[PDB]
Amino acid sequence: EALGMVETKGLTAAIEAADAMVDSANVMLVGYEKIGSGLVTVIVRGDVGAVKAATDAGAAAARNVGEVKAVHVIPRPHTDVEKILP
Amino acid sequence: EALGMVETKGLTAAIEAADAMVDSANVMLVGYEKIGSGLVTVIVRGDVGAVKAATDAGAAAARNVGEVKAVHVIPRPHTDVEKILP
Amino acid sequence: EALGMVETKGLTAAIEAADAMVDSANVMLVGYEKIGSGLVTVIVRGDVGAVKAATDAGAAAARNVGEVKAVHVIPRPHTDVEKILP
Amino acid sequence: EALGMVETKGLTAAIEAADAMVDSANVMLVGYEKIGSGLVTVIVRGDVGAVKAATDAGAAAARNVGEVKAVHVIPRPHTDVEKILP
Amino acid sequence: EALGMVETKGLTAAIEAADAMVDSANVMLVGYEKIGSGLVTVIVRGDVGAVKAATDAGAAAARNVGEVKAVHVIPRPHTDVEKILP
Amino acid sequence: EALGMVETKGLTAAIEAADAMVDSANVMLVGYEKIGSGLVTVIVRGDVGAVKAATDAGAAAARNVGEVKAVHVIPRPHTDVEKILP
Repeated sequence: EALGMVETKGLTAAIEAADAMVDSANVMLVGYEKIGSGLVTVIVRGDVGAVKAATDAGAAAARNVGEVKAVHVIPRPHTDVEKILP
Repeated sequence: EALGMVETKGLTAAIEAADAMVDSANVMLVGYEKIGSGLVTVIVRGDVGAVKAATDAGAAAARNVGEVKAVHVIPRPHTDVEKILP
Repeated sequence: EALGMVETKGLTAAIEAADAMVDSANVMLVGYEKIGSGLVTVIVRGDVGAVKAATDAGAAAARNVGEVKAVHVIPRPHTDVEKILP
Repeated sequence: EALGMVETKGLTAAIEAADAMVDSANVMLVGYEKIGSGLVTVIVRGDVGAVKAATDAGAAAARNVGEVKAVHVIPRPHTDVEKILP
Repeated sequence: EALGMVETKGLTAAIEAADAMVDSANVMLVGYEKIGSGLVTVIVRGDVGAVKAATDAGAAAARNVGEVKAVHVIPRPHTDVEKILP
Repeated sequence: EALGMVETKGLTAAIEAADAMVDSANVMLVGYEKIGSGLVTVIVRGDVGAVKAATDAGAAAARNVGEVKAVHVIPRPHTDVEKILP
């Protein structure tokens, strides 16, 4: 099941993008990851359609609050990637 | 209950925002987070009114001391958001 | 009791603040906190008069060494803020 | 065996690179390394042909998400270097 | 018990400063501290005259190799400052 | 014995420096250090000639992959300096 990622500079922008991503026809919040330098990545999992819609809504929400750095969907992620997710 | 956040660049400004918010209204200080690049977010919970007054006061007190980067209120935060809060 | 904070760019200016502050007066050096972007916050506790004199003395001294980003005293922080302080 | 590294600005680009790499060939995902200013290095091991396939796949995928900082393959790292690798 | 500090951006410049300061009557190398962001402070202890000379020589040598951010001596450090040294 | 360091901005350029260094001369790779802001130091030990050959070769290989921030040799490091090396 697909993975939506929204990365911001700023935690308030990340919390808002998360809030905005989980209403959703089945996407749950996995968590966020800090890599230092003010950069926060929020990660959701769900079916590709709601995930695509959810990550778009996250980026638009976060953009109101802060700086959005990356927006991305991985529709069919490999098993091995799991081991690098929060 | 509602969620409030004030994100500052600087820890001194954040501690002032925190102290100003809890004296301004019936909110509870949930905690603060650091994400690097000098970014510190303080987070409060309470009803939507008290969180709105608390953030405005916390922003205003922080601005007297340091840089405020974001002020935001989530009036009805989704259950999944509990996951990623201090 | 009272809270004093001198925030500097770089560790050398923070060591200088700390030394000036604990020399100053009857106050306890708690330590310092890193928040990224080279910022270091020095934290002391003591009676309000000493913490006032000490943060004055710390800021003055740090300024001779490098950049002082913030200086603040909170005479009587709220109990919930105490929970989040270093 | 060979060593493959793709280095990106940000975690969202690094996760894309990582997914693309393990998906594209018979390589083992080691993990990733944070080094500050937002830079993340993804590291993979496998035979030289697959590592060349995977680092190519990884870097082209990541360019669509964010900035790629380095792309490199070491067919046969020295023993002393094996010692210091993730 | 005087304290010499040289703060560099970059570890090579710091190692070079350390090696140039200790060649010196009695000044001993205390250690170095990283605060993130590329910033390293080298700290020496010894008598005031030899520490002033050591830190001037260390800053000169470090500037040959990298960027020097602060240079400072505290002639008579308070005993509580030891708490925040590496 | 002599001391060689190459400091890169980027982990990928540092691994390349380390590999090129030990394939260049009779050096031991002591290890690498991270200090934030993308800066990685690779350190080698050996007689002065080899350490000079190695750092030149490590620098030259890293530059084909990323930025080199510093290249330095200490031919006769003070014994005090061994305490701060990895």
